[PDB]
Amino acid sequence: MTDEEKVKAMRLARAIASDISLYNEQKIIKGIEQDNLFEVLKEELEEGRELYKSRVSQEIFTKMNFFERAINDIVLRSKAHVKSKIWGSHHHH
Repeated sequence: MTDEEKVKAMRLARAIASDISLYNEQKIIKGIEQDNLFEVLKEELEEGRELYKSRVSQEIFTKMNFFERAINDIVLRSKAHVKSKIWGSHHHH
């Protein structure tokens, strides 16, 4: 594995993860509200992982965890974002 292959793979993992966030916004809001985000995102996550797999080396896919790391980041950011907007929507004048 080269540093350049690792950079491209991390960039792809992050792009897939933010695609999932951007194009499923309403589903993600409800999933965070109902504590079933991974349930509601099941098909997107699996299709995203398969896309990632087709575009990186077997070595990167099996030994690195770039896809998992990128999904975890987007889930943490989404939880903070959605809870903050919900809080704001009933704490304003």
